[PDB]
Amino acid sequence: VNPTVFFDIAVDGEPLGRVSFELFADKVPKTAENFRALSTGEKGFGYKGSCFHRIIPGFMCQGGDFTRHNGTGGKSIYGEKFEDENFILKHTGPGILSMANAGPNTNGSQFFICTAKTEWLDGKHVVFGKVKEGMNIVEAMERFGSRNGKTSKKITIADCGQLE
Repeated sequence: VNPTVFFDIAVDGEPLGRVSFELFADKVPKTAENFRALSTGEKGFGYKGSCFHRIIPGFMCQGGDFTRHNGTGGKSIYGEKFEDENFILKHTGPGILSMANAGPNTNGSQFFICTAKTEWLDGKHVVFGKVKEGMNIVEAMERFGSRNGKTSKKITIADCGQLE
């Protein structure tokens, strides 16, 4: 019943590969549905064509700012930022998919993919999914990050949508 979504990643416009995610709608339905709808584009806006603007090797890849492309933008499907749904799921290791935010109850569209265990984020960011296939593609993306997060090549979501 949990939905599956995919990203087709490109690097300076050249195809890299596909990452797919299980979204934990059984656990965090409002948060999963936001990410699912933004990935299909069915509200008229979403992730297609956006970039991963902040990548820190050994930590995480952050994206989802489809508005301002730099970490200052993005919006949810709900017409305003929305609440932290629950913190049932924890940041256990690589592949965890979690919401970026600007403090309590400020979820929009920005998310990150962990490339390590990041337990110090438990209770601050809502975990809502995990990489299902293509963790190797996230590992390839990670190599274009840097210590302060600036990417050395443009990492883009060339296409995205819902599988199955």
